Amino acid sequence: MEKVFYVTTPIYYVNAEPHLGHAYTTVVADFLARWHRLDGYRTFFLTGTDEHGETVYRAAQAAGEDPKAFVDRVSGRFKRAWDLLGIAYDDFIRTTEERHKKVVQLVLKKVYEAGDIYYGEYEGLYCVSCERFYTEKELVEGLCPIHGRPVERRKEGNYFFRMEKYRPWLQEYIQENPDLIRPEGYRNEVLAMLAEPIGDLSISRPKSRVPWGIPLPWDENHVTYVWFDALLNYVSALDYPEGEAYRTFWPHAWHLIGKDILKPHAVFWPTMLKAAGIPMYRHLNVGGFLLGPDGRKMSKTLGNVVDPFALLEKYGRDALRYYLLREIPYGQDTPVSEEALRTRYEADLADDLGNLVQRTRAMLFRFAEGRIPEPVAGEELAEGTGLAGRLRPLVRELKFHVALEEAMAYVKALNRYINEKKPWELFKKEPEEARAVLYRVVEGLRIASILLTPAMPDKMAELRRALGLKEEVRLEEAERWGLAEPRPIPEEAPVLFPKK
Ligand SMILES: [Zn+2]
Repeated sequence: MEKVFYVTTPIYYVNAEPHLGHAYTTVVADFLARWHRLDGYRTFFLTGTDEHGETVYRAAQAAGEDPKAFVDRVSGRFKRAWDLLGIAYDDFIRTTEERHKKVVQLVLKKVYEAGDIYYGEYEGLYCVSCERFYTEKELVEGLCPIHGRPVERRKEGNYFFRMEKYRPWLQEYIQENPDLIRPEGYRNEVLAMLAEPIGDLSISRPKSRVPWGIPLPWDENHVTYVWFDALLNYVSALDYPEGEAYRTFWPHAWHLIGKDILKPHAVFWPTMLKAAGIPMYRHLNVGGFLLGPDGRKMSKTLGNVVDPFALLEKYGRDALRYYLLREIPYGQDTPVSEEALRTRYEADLADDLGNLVQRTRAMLFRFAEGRIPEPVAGEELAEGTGLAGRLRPLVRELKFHVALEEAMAYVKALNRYINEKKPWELFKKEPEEARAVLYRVVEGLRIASILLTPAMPDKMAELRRALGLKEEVRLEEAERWGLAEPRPIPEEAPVLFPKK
């Protein structure tokens, strides 16, 4: 009905080792879900894993394992990583789930009965040890990328989807809906792909070739290959046809992806929705690469690999999240490093927030008898209550670094304030104007803490604790001045961001 928010992350290849890229996307998606939930939105945040295929199939066989047991296991790697990263999703869809198979075959049967699926031949370079086709680029020019041996021209029997049939509609749709593909740069990219034929989409492979996957409803000897399987997780987790979740959130779909999978989401996916009679999504929000310190693509060979779990282990979940959301402008290729995380940590977190909280707590005991002073007026500091209104569009328009930059500037402004008023210098003259200054610092800290909660849930809740404030919050509470209550602060509180 009213305010509704829905965000998804791609579903990751189940046998892929969770990395910085996976981590980044899921962290951003989570900031968005957390932000809107705080803003009174009915929210649905979905993530998951891509569990089918033959390469995954072979991997399970090597260890003498049943494919289903092997995926129940290696899919836990992403689940553990999201726990570690403090990701609060609403659902984790796995492509082996029955509710997923039912939607896949349901939509395939729809498109099939409409006449958009036909049987033909797929010829081309092929590897018999891989049992998979490749292109000039794919095969390491001259041989197989995985087996390192010459490829062989071959034809295979497959079922196709009349994708080219929907290009003119897609093209005009994106032209008419300029904000569909978010960072503009990627919109033009896509619009260029649509200027030229996109061809038809091969959607299956013989089960004798790929036994692991969802079978075609009209031909059980054929398995759904990639596209109509993984792509349908966005509607399948919502129980697509009759589920109320579908009626509720789909109209607001926000897909978060890396540019690496831009064609499947910006070209394939949309034609599929059209053909299935399912509304289009609202926004495709495309992220760029997180380059190594050298500013070059992260590659082991290159030696510029930044592990998010080592950084996480060393500086905490909240610190890694803030840096990621603060250091990178979504959509832009940006180099990451531990030293950059470190300096942001010591400065933004350890110094700007942690220290002011501890020195303000110390000054409370000394000059206000260890309790929040009676509420006063914010004066110069009152403008912080209009930040929630400034950050909303920034956030919704994918400007997380700028949003965090403005909230943290208010915090810098808070330090500036106390250091400028000098509450210790004020106690001698007027201890009232000494307490008023301190109350303005507390209230301002309360407000800023709410703003930073979606990026650092636990620590901001803890900060609230260290000052004796209401722990659980809402964004609206940050729009009114004077809500910090003059009660006693805890006699003891650890250091928010400990020295690393
Ligand atoms: Zn091969």
